[PDB]
Amino acid sequence: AVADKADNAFMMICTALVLFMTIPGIALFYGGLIRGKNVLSMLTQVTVTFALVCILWVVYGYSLAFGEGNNFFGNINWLMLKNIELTAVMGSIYQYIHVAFQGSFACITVGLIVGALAERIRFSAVLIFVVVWLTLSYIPIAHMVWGGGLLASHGALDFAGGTVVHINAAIAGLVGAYLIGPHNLPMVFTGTAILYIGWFGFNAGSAGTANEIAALAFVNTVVATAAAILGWIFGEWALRGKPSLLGACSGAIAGLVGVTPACGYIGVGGALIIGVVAGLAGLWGVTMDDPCDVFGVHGVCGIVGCIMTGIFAASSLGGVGFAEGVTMGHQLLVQLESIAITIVWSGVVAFIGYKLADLTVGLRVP
Amino acid sequence: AVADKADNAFMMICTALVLFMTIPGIALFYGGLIRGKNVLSMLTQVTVTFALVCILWVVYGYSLAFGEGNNFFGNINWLMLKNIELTAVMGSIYQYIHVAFQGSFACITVGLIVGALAERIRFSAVLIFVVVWLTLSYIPIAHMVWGGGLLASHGALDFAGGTVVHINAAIAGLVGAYLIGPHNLPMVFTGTAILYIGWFGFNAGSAGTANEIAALAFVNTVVATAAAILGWIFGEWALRGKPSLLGACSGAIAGLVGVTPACGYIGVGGALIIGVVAGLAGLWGVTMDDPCDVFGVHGVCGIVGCIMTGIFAASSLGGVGFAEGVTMGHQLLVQLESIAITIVWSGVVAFIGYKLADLTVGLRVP
Amino acid sequence: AVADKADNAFMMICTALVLFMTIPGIALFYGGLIRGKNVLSMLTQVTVTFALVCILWVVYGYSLAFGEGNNFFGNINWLMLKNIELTAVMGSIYQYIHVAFQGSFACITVGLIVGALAERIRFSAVLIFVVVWLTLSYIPIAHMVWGGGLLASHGALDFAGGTVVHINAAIAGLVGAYLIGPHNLPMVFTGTAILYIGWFGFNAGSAGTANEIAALAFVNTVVATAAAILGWIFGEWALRGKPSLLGACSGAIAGLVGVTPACGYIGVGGALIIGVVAGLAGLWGVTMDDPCDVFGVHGVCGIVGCIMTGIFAASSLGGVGFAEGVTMGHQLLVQLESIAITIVWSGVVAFIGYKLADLTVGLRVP
Repeated sequence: AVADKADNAFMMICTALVLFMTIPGIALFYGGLIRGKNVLSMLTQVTVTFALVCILWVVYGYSLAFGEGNNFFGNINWLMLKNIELTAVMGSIYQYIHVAFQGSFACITVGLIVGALAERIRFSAVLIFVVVWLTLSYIPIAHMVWGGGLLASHGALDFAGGTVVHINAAIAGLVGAYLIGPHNLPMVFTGTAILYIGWFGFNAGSAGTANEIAALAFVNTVVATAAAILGWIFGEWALRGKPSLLGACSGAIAGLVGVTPACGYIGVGGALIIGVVAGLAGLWGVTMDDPCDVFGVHGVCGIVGCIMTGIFAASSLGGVGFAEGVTMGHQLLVQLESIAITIVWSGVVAFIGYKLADLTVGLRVP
Repeated sequence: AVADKADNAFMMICTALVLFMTIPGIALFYGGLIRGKNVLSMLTQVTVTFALVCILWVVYGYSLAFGEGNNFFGNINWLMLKNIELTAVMGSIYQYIHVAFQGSFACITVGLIVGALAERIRFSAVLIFVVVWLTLSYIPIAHMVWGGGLLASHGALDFAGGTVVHINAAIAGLVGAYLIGPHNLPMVFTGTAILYIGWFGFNAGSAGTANEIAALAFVNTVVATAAAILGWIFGEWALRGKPSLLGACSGAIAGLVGVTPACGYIGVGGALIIGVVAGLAGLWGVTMDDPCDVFGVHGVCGIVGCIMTGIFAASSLGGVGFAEGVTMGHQLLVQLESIAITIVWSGVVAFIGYKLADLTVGLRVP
Repeated sequence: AVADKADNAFMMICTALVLFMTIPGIALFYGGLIRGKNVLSMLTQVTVTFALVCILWVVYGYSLAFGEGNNFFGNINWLMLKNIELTAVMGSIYQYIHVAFQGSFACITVGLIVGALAERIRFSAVLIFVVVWLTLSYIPIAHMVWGGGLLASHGALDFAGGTVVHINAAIAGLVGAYLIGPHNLPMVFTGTAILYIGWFGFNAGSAGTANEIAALAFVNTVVATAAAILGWIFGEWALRGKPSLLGACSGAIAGLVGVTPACGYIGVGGALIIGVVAGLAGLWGVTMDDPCDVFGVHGVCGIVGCIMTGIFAASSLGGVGFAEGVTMGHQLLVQLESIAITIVWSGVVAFIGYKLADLTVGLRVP
């Protein structure tokens, strides 16, 4: 295996783009949603847990997520990237770029949880939760889906992390909101816009190469986001009598989340439909407690996107086609099972992480 | 034709960069220029018409702009990108990337109009105008210049859209301001800075490849922007006795607009001269009604850049050279004719789009 | 020598990223640190001196920095990029891209000085200082380190500009603060986040190619930044009893500065250690007059990073290995000598630039 420098270049820039999604995208997103007096402490928690994730990732996280082991975790042979030759190749890129790309996914997933709950949670408590949860939820689920583990080995389809990122974080957020118990819309908009732009590295980069699947993922991201903005805004216009900015921004996130598992597997007709459905699903979600509506958008649209990936991957619907020997009904069942496993896995581990913080330092911010 | 993955990578990142120019660049630019109480509604209109453009682009816009047809429009054989193989190659990149790149140009052009006028226009009215105007002005002009139509076939020079983007939008904006009848400078600056960075994807990406013409376009963008900042600020310092931030930011946009048609055709000596002249032209423009000075900068500097492309493309002036058999005088005439056609075409269609909104929903915001 | 289009693409995007660091990164960083009433004038000075640097760079700066001459400066054979064929290749990229990449380093270095002092300095005075200082400090030091001059020829290690950018600017800033005599933390955070993302083009781009050294520089940037955030925040938590946002952001800059000279030469274990030490060094620095703590972070962490590059480059410590015939003790001595030369060179020239402004227009803002 030799590294292709074009893919190297692509994947380094895509990594910078996914890092951009956390620092400052999600921070500004939540920054505009929470009360003014809580913004500074939230930005600090997002910055510091971000740093924590990057360090834990390189120390053991990448090895346990991406090393070969069992169905659930990898190994500890790549501690501090030991035994990874600088010139080692993973896919068509230097493995070091693969480390950085996959790490940036860990970052945004944790950022999604921490930004939503930072307002409510004690600082030392969130550090404890991130350690437990990254280690016991993010790493194994990443392994199961993208490290050749359980879900992958059953053919689960999840191009860029409807399960690993979105449902995983949504449930952890809901569990936290439950245990624990917009001031600036131009900032919300700015954070959303940065998330949007970053999400091209997230979705297109998940191809691992600057090929036609990256191209397809890129075009589907544009399409599903636009469709979800319009779906949300129409639903809002039909219901409230007027569109709002928060609605437009929420619609955009909804489409982005919806298309995340699907983007490299579906055609543009499917991205449009997933977009519309995700935007309206998101609107339904937030209408029907959910901290900064993390689940209403990431959770509901994550589930919707994962299921619809099992439909719209079909050749007959413009997608790339199911794997050899797989029917739509079989794929749908695998998508459903993948979503169920992710919900229970993340829920149990988040519960454990939050309880441990609470038993040691106390959860609620003094 | 085989896709080069280096060009694939380059052009996907350049597309993300041009998308960045609208979401959030132009939105923050206008956001800082208009009254505080109008900002939210403007951001909503920019976000939603952006979404609309992306959807119309993939549904029929790309096909009608880039399909082969006549001198004025393409065809409807690529509706929803039907009959475009995923592995289809356009130039040296996957055609799907070409769709996304060209679409992002449609977005920023509409963003330039909608951001300037959102404050004044009814929401449903702007949706109507965007449909009419994208379909009947943007698409045909894109076709004429970049889809092998009228202007291209006469050898018009317009590397990145002095006519298609800048003059097109400026006139539509002026027509709207006429029919219809800075609060936050750090936001203006931030929007300008984002437009600047995005504009590297806009200008250098227009080469379609990461070659020496992309390199040249990139260097000319840096140079013409810097020269226009200094030209504007000196003119302002000579006139008002002091430079201002809005002046510096306007100077930057002026240079960027000026160099847009020229950047891949001229040498750095020419970029410097175009820069200075565009900055001083911009300053003159805004000095001598023009909504958020859209025309004073995009219109005047667009015309100036298009004309000066017909001079500075000459080999003798450091440019790449006129096409075979073309003299400077002949090229100048083609540039002038291209500008005239674009002004009248955009003006008539914007008038039609605004009148239709006004006859159906009413133009002015209740 | 033929240009590799993958490296072309990479290096054009990296240049856009470094430009992003100034426009708007450092401007927003300082914008949030200085009093509200000084922000507009500071943003104007950053924008205009940025433009000035870009123009001086293309006119003579690139030629005098990167042309072949003596140990201290290049030549004037590339005035306005004359005698540089468009298809000329430097390393594995078109030389025009090398011009733009190196120019963007000049920009951020000047931005670091001007942003810190703009509040205090007369506008015409800063223009004078930038001309003198770019020409007589930045250019020769760039030449000595990266243009085959004195420091390079003695084997100084400085991957991305611990000396050329960070120490150079810190000293110029200290000299200015001496001669001359946070309002918005979400803005500080946003500027820091943009600096962070841009810094991937800065560090990884300094490889000049999308190879395994770019990959290594990229991963070390993530690691050293995260380690420095944690180092600073722990030191702050140990001292003040609580972490702060300004602390977290300062920690990030500290790590980024620290790893700058080292990132392409060290392993991830070394990046972690440099990170921690840089964060704690930065915290010590700002604790023990220093305009917007430019030296406390850029100066102290620059020195720390340059020294630690002479340790952590060793094969035995996970680095790439010292050059043939070089021991750790010899390398350390060269690092120390490089830092001393840079401090004295920049100090003397900044003194001269500030005195000349002061004798002609007066330094202090009326």
